[PDB]
Amino acid sequence: ATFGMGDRVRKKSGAAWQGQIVGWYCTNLTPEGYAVESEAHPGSVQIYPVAALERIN
Amino acid sequence: ATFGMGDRVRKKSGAAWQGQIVGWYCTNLTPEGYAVESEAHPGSVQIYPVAALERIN
Amino acid sequence: ATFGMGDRVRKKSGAAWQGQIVGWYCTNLTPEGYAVESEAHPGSVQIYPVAALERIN
Amino acid sequence: ATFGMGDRVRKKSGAAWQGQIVGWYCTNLTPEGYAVESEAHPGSVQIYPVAALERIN
Repeated sequence: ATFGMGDRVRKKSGAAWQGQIVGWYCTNLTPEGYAVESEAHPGSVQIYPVAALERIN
Repeated sequence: ATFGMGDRVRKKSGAAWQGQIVGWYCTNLTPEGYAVESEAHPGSVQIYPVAALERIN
Repeated sequence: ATFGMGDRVRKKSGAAWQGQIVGWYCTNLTPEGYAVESEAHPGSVQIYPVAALERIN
Repeated sequence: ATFGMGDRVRKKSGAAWQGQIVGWYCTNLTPEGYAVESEAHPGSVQIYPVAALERIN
């Protein structure tokens, strides 16, 4: 896995999103995906493919 | 309609979300729903029933 | 507008989705977007840019 | 965990959703959540709290 639980990540491009890794998913379309809880909006989680995300400090 | 385009709203409870009304939807489950663009995460939009949202200054 | 309320649409590519137009949204990232209620999963709605969708019979 | 990868589940109420468990997430709001890939709409995944889902054959 590219990321681990608790890593701070953001969307690289397009629609913005930033916060902590809180889970994972795997489909044929998205064989490595992550759930990210917004640091701005507690409790709201969105899922993205790994290629859409980057780790930040 | 309870809200109009550009109103600043937030989720009342549970998962947080805050930003501008940017659209509308209507289903039998949700006969009055709104699309809200996050003010923290430009470009990210989430849809909610009217009962889940409140207008703020 | 490309689509109207009640049009049957689908995602063109990638993640699948199919059902009726039930609303609209507009942001700078997505100046023409639509809400689509799944015909398979009543009550579940997802929003997409117009370029991601096609009308079907 | 209540569910495992590959279990067939559905939403119990409200907005419908049905398909296979494809991942997991954990937040304070949702300490046990699951990602479910629709069986009707390949590639589309939605996340829900465990209490919202039930396993089916």
